[PDB]
Amino acid sequence: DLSASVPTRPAEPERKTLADYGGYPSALDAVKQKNDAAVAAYLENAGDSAMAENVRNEWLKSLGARRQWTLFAQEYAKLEPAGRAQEVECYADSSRNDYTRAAELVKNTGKLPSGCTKLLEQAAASGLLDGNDAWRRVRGLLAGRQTTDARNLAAALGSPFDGGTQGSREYALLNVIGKEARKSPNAAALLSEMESGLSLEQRSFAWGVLGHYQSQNLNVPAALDYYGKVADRRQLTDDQIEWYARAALRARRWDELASVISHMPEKLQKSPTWLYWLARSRAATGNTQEAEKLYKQAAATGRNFYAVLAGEELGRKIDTRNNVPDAGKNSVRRMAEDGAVKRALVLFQNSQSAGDAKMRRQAQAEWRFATRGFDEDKLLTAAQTAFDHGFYDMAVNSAERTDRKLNYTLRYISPFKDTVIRHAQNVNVDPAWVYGLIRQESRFVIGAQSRVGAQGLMQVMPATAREIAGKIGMDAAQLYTADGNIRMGTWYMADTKRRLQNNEVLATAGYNAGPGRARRWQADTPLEGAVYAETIPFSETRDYVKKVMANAAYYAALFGAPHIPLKQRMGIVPAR
Ligand SMILES: CC(=O)N[C@@H]1[C@@H](O)[C@H](O[C@@H]2O[C@H](CO)[C@@H](O)[C@H](O)[C@H]2NC(C)=O)[C@@H](CO)O[C@H]1O
Repeated sequence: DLSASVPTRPAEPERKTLADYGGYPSALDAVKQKNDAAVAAYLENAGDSAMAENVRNEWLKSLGARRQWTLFAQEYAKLEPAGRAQEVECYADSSRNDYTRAAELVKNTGKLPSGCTKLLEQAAASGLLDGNDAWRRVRGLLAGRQTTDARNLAAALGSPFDGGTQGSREYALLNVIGKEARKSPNAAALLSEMESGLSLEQRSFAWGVLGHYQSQNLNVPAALDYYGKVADRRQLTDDQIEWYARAALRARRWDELASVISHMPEKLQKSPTWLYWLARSRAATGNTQEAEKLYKQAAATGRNFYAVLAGEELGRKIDTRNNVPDAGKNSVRRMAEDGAVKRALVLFQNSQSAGDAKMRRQAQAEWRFATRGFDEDKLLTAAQTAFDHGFYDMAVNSAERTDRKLNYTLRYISPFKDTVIRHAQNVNVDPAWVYGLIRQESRFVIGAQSRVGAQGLMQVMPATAREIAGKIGMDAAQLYTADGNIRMGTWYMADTKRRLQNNEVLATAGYNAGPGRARRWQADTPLEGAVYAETIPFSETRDYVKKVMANAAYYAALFGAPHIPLKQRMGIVPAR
């Protein structure tokens, strides 16, 4: 059974929730304006809410930047630890001269928030950083065009870019590893020329930069040539070493793939991606028992693309039967009386009645806040509460967070079947695939709006909507209605597929990145579908295709169509 236990945090009246929200954007503005008195006034009588936690975190980032440490410590003491932002924890630890977090943070080779960047610079200056990892970060920052941060870290390490020592040499290497320099037809030739005067670490990193650029440009032979010159693979950034694995994968070099994976950080080796591909490599080289152990490990990672593929190699088909009962209705009712859950529901229902999309986004924040500490039974109760109130994305948000207790009908909800199934049938596309795409694009939020203006359940861009409307006799603004949105998106799935050799994997990539890109990523030979997906150069699209296709496998199982293994759904991507 599922436990009937629900939280009973103090509830506030709707009026109070709405009054607090009325002041929430101004409180964030007051942080930006450094109006500390106004922020304090907003927080003074605030409920214990995500609104308060969000304002307090943003305030603390500003207080830490401005070195107002007494006010910082006072307010930091009011945040729950699971609620403290990364940059706020870094400012707090810096204020106590505590550099414990540095050992892990320095392994990041990309841009970090200012508080965390400064924590690492302070650790460096006190000799508290691993030298190998510190200089790897300096190199990473140079390659990612974060030159100021690179410069400041090198200085803190005691070897500044103008000091004639290590720092100056790493900076000079920009003639090879720069953003544009790495693309030069002469980059490899220039690196080969200056190589004798470079350290083992600088040479390894620099070939990794060149290999990465080729690999992401899908010049696999050149990528493997340059990556083959990396003598110390642990010097590579995470993105560089994954792109070495991707090149070996694309070339079907199973032994080289297995070798590269074994040099990855443990965190990357234990990812579903590299558990599964190492398993495939062991299988391809006749190591059946090692393959099986790895497939089991990948299948244990839950509800995702590579876990399903790994299960299939083990003879396990997807199974969407729930392994827990429905939550009891009294518990579903009483969950909505918890003060933090209620607050989220108040903001959600008022966002609907009032047509306030910003309010709806804060309602999502209240939901995540309210459910943050929940055990699996409370998550599944709360998922049904959210579904009943029409808060569909939060129903999925809570249901998908479990590990052991699995409710697939709440993980893979299918509202709007009286519209989506018909539109999908009308252009002859698989409705499980459409649902899989909607779940990834909008999580069934009908008015969803991306950072760049993609709109609605299927996240069609306005420029694309205008083009589609011109082809199928619609008006462009029907993009912003549910029924028009589903008609546009399903038609565009079918049209994009028609334009990409009728292949569903290519179509999924083309829907997100444009068909011209999807076609650019094909090879001159056929590719296994999962190999095309894993070697997509755009990180967002690569993630997107795997999620949409895993989603589609789960929906197909709930919908009861004849069984299609995910491996079969991925199939073979044709040669260009
Ligand atoms: C669903 C949606 O709107 N998707 C957008 C993409 O398909 C869009 O790609 C661009 O779309 C146009 C229509 O096919 C093309 O004229 C344009 O060439 C195409 N880009 C190509 C082909 O490379 C991408 C961004 O380009 O964003 C999606 O959200």
